[PDB]
Order: sequence, then C-alpha cells, then structure tokens
Amino acid sequence: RTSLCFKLYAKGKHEKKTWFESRDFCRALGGDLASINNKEEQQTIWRLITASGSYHKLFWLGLTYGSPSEGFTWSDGSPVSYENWAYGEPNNYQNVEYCGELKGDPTMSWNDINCEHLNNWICQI
Ligand SMILES: OC[C@H]1O[C@H](O[C@H]2[C@@H](O)[C@H](O)[C@@H](CO)O[C@@H]2O)[C@@H](O)[C@@H](O)[C@@H]1O
Ligand SMILES: [Ca+2]
Ligand SMILES: [Ca+2]
Repeated sequence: RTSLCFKLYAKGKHEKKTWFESRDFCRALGGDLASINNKEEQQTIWRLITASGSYHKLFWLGLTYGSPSEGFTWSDGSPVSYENWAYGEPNNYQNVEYCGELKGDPTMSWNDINCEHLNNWICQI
C-alpha cells in the first residue's frame, strides 16, 4: 500500500516490444512502465538486475517526450525529479528519438532512442 514494485521483462527478440507496446502491456496488468525518480528506485532496479543475471541488457523505461513545453515526461505522470542520462544524452539522434531506455549495467544510465525499436522493458505496479 506504501510503494510500487518493479519487475523486469527480459525477452528474446520474438517477444520484445516497442515503447508503446510495452506501456500497453504494463497498463493491462494494472501498472505502468517504470519511472526512476530518485537514487533509491535506481538501486531497487539495479538489485533486480543483479538477482536475475540479466546483465548488460537494455530496457524501456516510462520516459517519453511530451509537447515542446513539457519536454521529457514519465508515463505515470511523476516528476522528472532525478536524471541519469548517459553522457551527451538525450541527443535526439537524427531527430527521431523520443523514448527513454535504461542501460542495465552498473551505470544505470539513460538514452533516448526511437520509440519503435524492439526492447526489453520494466513495469511498476
Ligand atoms: O543507436 C542510436 C544511439 O547510438 C549511439 O549510442 C550508442 C551507445 O552509446 C548506446 O548505449 C547504445 C544503446 O542505445 O546504442 C549505441 O550503440 C548514440 O548516438 C545514441 O545517442 C543513440 O541513441
Ligand atoms: Ca517512482
Ligand atoms: Ca540518444
């Protein structure tokens, strides 16, 4: 009753999803794509990664670009109260990168990528 819990969805290519497909999946089970709003949540997700041996994997988070006057937003509506972008990111590479992915290594860094790319994902509930 006092927290959301996180769950990794590491998938082979035949079951990977776009950002929107991943958001729809997490919402259909009663949650949303995961937001990382502070260092505590970052640590919780890193611990899940260490527990699963799911090392060096990339995962969709709930980061998505809104209108120009909103900038990057979290799908769950939470504030962008913490940022852990990789160096130079977000860079909107070739003008087509509007969704955020986690690099699931010890840096736990974020990168904007094309929303239609197939990826693993993380839900919260
Ligand atoms: O592929 C687009 C991506 O390319 C470059 O990033 C590289 C690396 O730093 C990333 O961690 C991995 C995983 O996304 O992708 C590339 O190998 C950068 O130009 C990056 O901004 C861009 O999104
Ligand atoms: Ca949160
Ligand atoms: Ca990028």
